[PDB]
Amino acid sequence: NDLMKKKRIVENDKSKILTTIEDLDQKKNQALNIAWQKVNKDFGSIFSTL
Repeated sequence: NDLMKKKRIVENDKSKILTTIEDLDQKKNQALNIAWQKVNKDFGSIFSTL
């Protein structure tokens, strides 16, 4: 019973923690994309003005 309680704990925490890992991985990806595109358009405007 302790083994199955542990295994339930392992599958539950593994599921929520790994899904948090990929979810914040894509969150990091879209934050990088919006920051990169903002810096790209700003640097392009800066260089075209200079």
